[PDB]
Amino acid sequence: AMDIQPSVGFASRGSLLPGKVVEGLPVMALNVNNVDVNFFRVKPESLPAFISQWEYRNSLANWQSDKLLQMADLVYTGRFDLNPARNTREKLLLPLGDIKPLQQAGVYLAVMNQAGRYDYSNPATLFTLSDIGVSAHRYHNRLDIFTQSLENGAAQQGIEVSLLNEKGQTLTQATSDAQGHVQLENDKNAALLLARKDGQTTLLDLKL
Repeated sequence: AMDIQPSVGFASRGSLLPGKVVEGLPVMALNVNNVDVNFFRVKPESLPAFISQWEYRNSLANWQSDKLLQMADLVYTGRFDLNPARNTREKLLLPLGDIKPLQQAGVYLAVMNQAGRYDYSNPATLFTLSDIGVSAHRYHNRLDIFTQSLENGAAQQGIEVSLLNEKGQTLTQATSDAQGHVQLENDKNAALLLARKDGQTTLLDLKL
């Protein structure tokens, strides 16, 4: 790979940890002056099936498919001007603050339209907009979970935490208490947590 090939892609293929619109969406650009991107919101009712499928398909760059996309709704399409320095790879942030649908909580997919002679490294990425922070650790025969507000870090009560296997099947569920705690059994097939409250949703990969 000694040739200077024009290339563009998301800096990463996706992360379940919530972020904010103000953070932007990072792209790696080398001698590319634009990126055409479709944004989708994953349908809440299909989220366990989507995230389960995103987990065993994210092994490669082009993890998007028509079957995966039917579990989401297109919310915005736009062309973003990029001006990286000649022959220098740059990390550029796509601004998200003026895309009205991203004012809403959700699990979003961003997919680049791969038209032209450009090389596409990571054409799809996943990002979550949510105020729910979920963290967990095994402790003997239990899985100890903490649910909080990401704005101020405070423990939050009443957050429904569902334990999912790698297939997206719900193994069990419980709601956080006054101290932001959920204690579940340690299941052989525990793979994901899905935490929900008042339209906010955050997932956690227990295998990471």
